[PDB]
Amino acid sequence: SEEYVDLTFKLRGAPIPLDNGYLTYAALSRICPPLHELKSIGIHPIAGIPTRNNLLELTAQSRLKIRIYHQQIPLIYPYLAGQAFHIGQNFYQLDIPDYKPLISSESVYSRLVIIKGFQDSTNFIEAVQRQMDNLGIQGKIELLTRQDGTPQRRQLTINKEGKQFKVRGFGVKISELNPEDSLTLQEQGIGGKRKMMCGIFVPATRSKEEEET
RNA sequence: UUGCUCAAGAGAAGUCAUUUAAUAAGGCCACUGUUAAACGUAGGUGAGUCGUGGCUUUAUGCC
Repeated sequence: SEEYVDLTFKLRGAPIPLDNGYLTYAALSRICPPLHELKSIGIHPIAGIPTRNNLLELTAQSRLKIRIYHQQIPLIYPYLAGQAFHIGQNFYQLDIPDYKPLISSESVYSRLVIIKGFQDSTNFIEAVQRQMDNLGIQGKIELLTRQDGTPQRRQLTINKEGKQFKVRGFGVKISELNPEDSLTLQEQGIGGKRKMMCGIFVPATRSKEEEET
């Protein structure tokens, strides 16, 4: 539980696209070299009130949250404490960070998970189950659905070099974990693209938040 | 030159021989340094798009 920490920063600035994974990751790596080589690090989605043009308006509860092992914080704290970064032509500022624990919950949820070479929902469930066994985890797999009930896919736009690649993923909800296995899931996660702002798992209330709108 | 003129109280000697201020005594018997306290201000919850390329052994990860 407390053996892993979620670094939270009060984030303020211009409104941000809702598929801003690579943008914020690249900006952070620009203002933090060691972030580009760490392994067990991941970033929580940035909350807020969205807009009509697929952009998110940052609010008071909007904050940049980073999942990290407690034995690697001193490699990231110098480059982010009070620091500011630019996403394109927009200015973003981070305050003094605060530490939040990894709490267990009965059910978990992930906004976007991607595993290479899996586009259909059924094989995605099978692959998430395979990674699920690889971690010694027990639970049941469900996919978050749209208003239509269709499983909801989310897309990440990595704008590497001149080109840009498309990676599509699903929202995965897993329940009945038992708190120890729940903590293992939130800390490991599924998908691997945790630096890419996808694989972090969260308690199940945010799943309802995303399913309402 | 003065009721004066001159004028030694002088020579010599143990204050000595001997003695316990001693014999006996509790400064004792009873006591909580106790009952209470953050190294600590604190500023809170909201999200949508469709089908994959450069590295890596399929898988799976990095961009």
